Amino acid sequence: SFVEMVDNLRGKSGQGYYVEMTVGSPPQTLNILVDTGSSNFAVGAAPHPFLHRYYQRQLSSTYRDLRKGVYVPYTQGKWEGELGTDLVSIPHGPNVTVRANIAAITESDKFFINGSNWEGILGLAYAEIARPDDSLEPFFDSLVKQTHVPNLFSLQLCGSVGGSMIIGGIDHSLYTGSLWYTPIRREWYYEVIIVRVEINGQDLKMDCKEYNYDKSIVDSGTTNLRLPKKVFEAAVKSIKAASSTEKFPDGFWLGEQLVCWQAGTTPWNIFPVISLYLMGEVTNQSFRITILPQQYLRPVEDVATSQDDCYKFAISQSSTGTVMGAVIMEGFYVVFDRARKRIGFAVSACHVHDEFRTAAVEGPFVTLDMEDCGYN
Ligand SMILES: CC(C)(C)c1cccc(CN[C@H]2C[S@](=O)C[C@@H](Cc3cc(F)c(N)c(OC(C(F)(F)F)C(F)(F)F)c3)[C@@H]2O)c1
Repeated sequence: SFVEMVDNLRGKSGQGYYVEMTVGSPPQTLNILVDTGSSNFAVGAAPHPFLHRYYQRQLSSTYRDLRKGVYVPYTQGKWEGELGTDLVSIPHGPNVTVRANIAAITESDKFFINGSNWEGILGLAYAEIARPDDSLEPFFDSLVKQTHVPNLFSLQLCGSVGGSMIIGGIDHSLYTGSLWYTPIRREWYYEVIIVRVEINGQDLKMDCKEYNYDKSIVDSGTTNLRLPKKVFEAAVKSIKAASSTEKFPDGFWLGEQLVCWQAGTTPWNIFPVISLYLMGEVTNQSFRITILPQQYLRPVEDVATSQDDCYKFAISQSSTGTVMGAVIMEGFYVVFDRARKRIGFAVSACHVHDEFRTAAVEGPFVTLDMEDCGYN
C-alpha cells in the first residue's frame, strides 16, 4: 500500500522537503518539514510574517496542554513554545491517527523561511536528542507504539522539487540496483561512520577519524554537505585544482557568491565526483556512494534579468562534524531502518543525470580497521 505515499513530498530548492499533515479535531492542515536531523515535532501556533496558516489549539477539541515550555536551538534557527498533545494524521501516508507530542511555537528567531510553504517541522531522529529532554516521545516512536506501522521509513528526495517519504517500509519501484547498508552507530542523531573519501578517484588520505570529527550524521533538514574544517579544506583544495581551468571568486567557495554560465554551457566536466565510503554490515567491508557536481552545485534563480544558469557551492565547513544533507541524499533512496539499526542507500529512480558520469552506490569494498574511524 506504499503507492499512496509515493510523491508525497514537495519543496523549493534550498528550503527543505515537506509533507502534508493534519493536527487536531477537526483536522487542521499544515505542511511540515521532514527533518532526520532533529527529534521534535513542532508547528507554528501564533501569527508570523512568514506563516500563511498555523495551529490553533483553541479550535481543537482533542488538544491537551502539557503545561510545560520547550525550546529548540538548531545550528542557525531557533524557536520556543508550549508542549501539548493532539491527534495527528498524514493524508498521503499510513491510514492511521496517533496522539503525538506537539510543540506549539509561540516565538521564533530565523526558524521560518520566507516562501518555503511549510509551517512546522517533523523531527524523525531519536528521543536522545529531543528537547527539553529524552522523555518527550518523538512522533515516529508514538506512531510505531500506537499502530502496527513497522519501525522504519525511507526517503526519496528528488532534485520546484518533489520526493517520497515511505512510512513503514521500502517501495521497490523507487530505486534501482542493490541497497547498501551502513550501521547506525548510536541512536541519537542518525549517526554513521565514514571510512574513506575520494575525489575523482584520488584518496584524500587523511586519518579517517577526521571524517567523523566529532560525528557524522544523515540530516534531511540541512541543505549542504557539511564537512569538518580540516576535511573541508582538503576537499576545496582538490576541487579547486580539478576546476582550475576556470577561476572563481573566493566567496564562491565560501557559499557566499554564486557563479553563472550561459544557459546550457555549465562546464560539469571540470568539477570532480566525490565518493564517500561508509562502514558496511560485515567485517572489514564498506561501500561507497558517489556524488556528482550536479548535486553539490545547487541551482539558484538568476540574480539578474538574464537567463543564465547560476549555482551556489553546496559544500560548506562545519564545527560539529560531517553533515550529509539534502544534496547528498538527493538522487539516492535512503532507508532509515530503525528496526535493524541501519541506514540503506540505493540509486534513486529520480537519480541525477550526467553525460559521461553517474551517481552510484557500489560495493563491496574491503576496508581494514573501520572501527578506528569513529571519534571518541
Ligand atoms: C535539534 C538539535 C538536536 C538540538 C540540533 C542542534 C544542532 C544541530 C542539529 C543537527 N540538525 C539540524 C542542522 S541545521 O540547524 C537544520 C535543522 C532543521 C532546520 C531548522 C531551521 F530553523 C530551518 N530554517 C531549516 O530549514 C532548512 C534551511 F536550509 F535552513 F532553510 C531547510 F532546508 F529545511 F528549509 C531546517 C536540523 O535539525 C540538531
